[PDB]
Amino acid sequence: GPSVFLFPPKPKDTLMISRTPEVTCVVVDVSHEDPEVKFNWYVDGVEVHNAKTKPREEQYNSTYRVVSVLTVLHQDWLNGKEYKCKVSNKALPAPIEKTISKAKGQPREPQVYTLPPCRDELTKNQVSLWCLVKGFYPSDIAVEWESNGQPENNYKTTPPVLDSDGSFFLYSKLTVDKSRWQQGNVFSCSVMHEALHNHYTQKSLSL
Amino acid sequence: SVFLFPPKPKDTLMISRTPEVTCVVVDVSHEDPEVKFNWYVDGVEVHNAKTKPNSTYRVVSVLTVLHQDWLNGKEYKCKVSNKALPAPIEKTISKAKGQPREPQVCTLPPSRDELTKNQVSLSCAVKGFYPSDIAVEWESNGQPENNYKTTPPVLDSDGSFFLVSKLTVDKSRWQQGNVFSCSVMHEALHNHYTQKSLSL
Ligand SMILES: *[C@@H]1O[C@H](CO[C@@H]2O[C@@H](C)[C@@H](O)[C@@H](O)[C@@H]2O)[C@@H](O[C@@H]2O[C@H](CO)[C@@H](O[C@@H]3O[C@H](CO[C@@H]4O[C@H](CO)[C@@H](O)[C@H](O)[C@@H]4O[C@@H]4O[C@H](CO)[C@@H](O[C@@H]5O[C@H](CO)[C@H](O)[C@H](O)[C@H]5O)[C@H](O)[C@H]4NC(C)=O)[C@@H](O)[C@H](O[C@@H]4O[C@H](CO)[C@@H](O)[C@H](O)[C@@H]4O[C@@H]4O[C@H](CO)[C@@H](O)[C@H](O)[C@H]4NC(C)=O)[C@@H]3O)[C@H](O)[C@H]2NC(C)=O)[C@H](O)[C@H]1NC(C)=O
Ligand SMILES: *[C@@H]1O[C@H](CO[C@@H]2O[C@@H](C)[C@@H](O)[C@@H](O)[C@@H]2O)[C@@H](O[C@@H]2O[C@H](CO)[C@@H](O[C@@H]3O[C@H](CO)[C@@H](O)[C@H](O[C@@H]4O[C@H](CO)[C@@H](O)[C@H](O)[C@@H]4O[C@@H]4O[C@H](CO)[C@@H](O)[C@H](O)[C@H]4NC(C)=O)[C@@H]3O)[C@H](O)[C@H]2NC(C)=O)[C@H](O)[C@H]1NC(C)=O
Repeated sequence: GPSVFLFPPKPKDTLMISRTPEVTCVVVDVSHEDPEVKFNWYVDGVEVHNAKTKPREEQYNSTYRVVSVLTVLHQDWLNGKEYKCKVSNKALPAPIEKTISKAKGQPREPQVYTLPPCRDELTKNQVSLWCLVKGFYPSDIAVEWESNGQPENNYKTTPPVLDSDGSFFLYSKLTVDKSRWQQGNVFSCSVMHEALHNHYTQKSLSL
Repeated sequence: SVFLFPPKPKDTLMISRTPEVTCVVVDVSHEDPEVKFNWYVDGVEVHNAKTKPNSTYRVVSVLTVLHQDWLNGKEYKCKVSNKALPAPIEKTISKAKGQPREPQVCTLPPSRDELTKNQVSLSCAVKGFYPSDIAVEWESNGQPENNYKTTPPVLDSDGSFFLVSKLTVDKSRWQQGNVFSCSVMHEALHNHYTQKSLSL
């Protein structure tokens, strides 16, 4: 019989006024004999009528996959509203219902710290600046680097990791030329997270 | 359905620990219950696989791999055959091919703003390694440490990897000049080991 899986919005999308956060309801193992899927969508129980449902798509394994997408207000998501996806299909004994919302824990401001390059990489002509971000919850977060107003380029970030007290931490690594460090420039680690004031905080470093 | 798994890094890098794959077969019919295995290494056949002790049973099977075989990325041909299948189904496993690259290892002391908190966060940067198979741990005065978590390896723009491991200690302790130690194990190293250490 069909199964249903229900995905939340991407963290970057929840956290950013210019993006489009969506929950996505995917149904799979839909047969040829009972191919029609019907979706109903609810926000904290009230039916909504403007998800965008995609036509069915046959998969290499000869089952249909049918997907339905609902855009969520930024503030709804963040205020714990719950999104239910109800799926019907003749091959099911009864409709299947899944519900999703932000993680339910008590929210927790992350702590941001910046870290100078290792004293021993101070020779090789590229160095590494490290941003430690920790104690945050939920794990949905967004980290960037920047120098004098401008957004940086070559940095990479670890996913959040579950810490032993139930909170999360990650690190972000940023590579610049030795000479750019040594010239006393200011680098800045930005963190966007629901529990910070104005959903944003920033820490900087140099020599 | 057929899936083929790798050994757990410390197993393959240590001359005495025992490294082991797994061909886990899922979704075997109470209709067609019989399942026959055929693992080859490099397409030549051996038989010394073991076979582990809701709606179905998902039937296991365990092999040991020569340390040298797996470090030389031997191709661990798995082959499962049921009557519910069209052909015989076949997974195929190795460590990642490519030039092995040695990790660079780096300890970092707490941030100065963190000094004002109640416990400190000692950090271990580990970068430039390939393949991603690795193993990190913390010890102080030659004694296992417990309070440490470690990020997964993250892929870097030159195809190499990195991670950081954060060990969390009592505030007072760091200040009593204690030498604390990060230990890393990886194939590309001399002795598949290296310590690096830091203190006040
Ligand atoms: C026939 O094919 C079908 C389609 O498969 C394709 O075709 C075949 C031929 C083959 O080629 C496949 O490779 C092809 O993929 C098969 O459907 C698949 O079925 C399985 C189940 O049988 C599904 O498995 C689940 O998958 C998710 C992981 O979700 C996916 O990641 C996978 C793996 O990377 C990826 O392939 C999928 O596409 C999903 O990716 C995510 O999709 C979403 C939405 O599209 C993306 O989010 C959206 O992104 C947009 C951008 O595009 C926007 O940003 C938007 O905002 C956003 O919403 C998302 O980014 C994308 N992510 C990634 C990384 O790609 C697992 O979560 C899921 O959970 C598991 O559930 C198990 C029970 O089944 C359980 O055992 C596990 O614990 C686990 O987790 C639990 O599950 C609970 C409920 O059961 C949860 O409530 C609970 O939280 C959790 N609990 C615990 C304790 O952990 C499960 O693993 C698979 O997704 C299907 N694939 C697709 C593509 O639909 C079909 O099976 C097959 N049929 C037959 C008979 O063979
Ligand atoms: C009920 O049984 C469940 C499993 O058996 C099932 O039996 C039937 C009911 C039937 O429906 C059948 O289809 C099922 O097989 C138990 O639930 C859980 O099963 C989990 C799988 O969802 C299993 O997770 C494993 O995680 C371990 C890690 O410790 C891995 O060994 C392993 O690998 C992965 O496979 C998943 C597929 O879900 C994939 O998403 C992962 O990323 C990873 O490999 C990936 O494989 C796919 C190949 O298609 C690729 O797309 C990816 O690239 C690849 N990923 C990467 C990073 O390379 C397992 O999945 C759990 O062990 C198990 N749950 C628990 C809680 O133990 C269930 O336990 C049982 N119920 C009860 C009540 O006991």
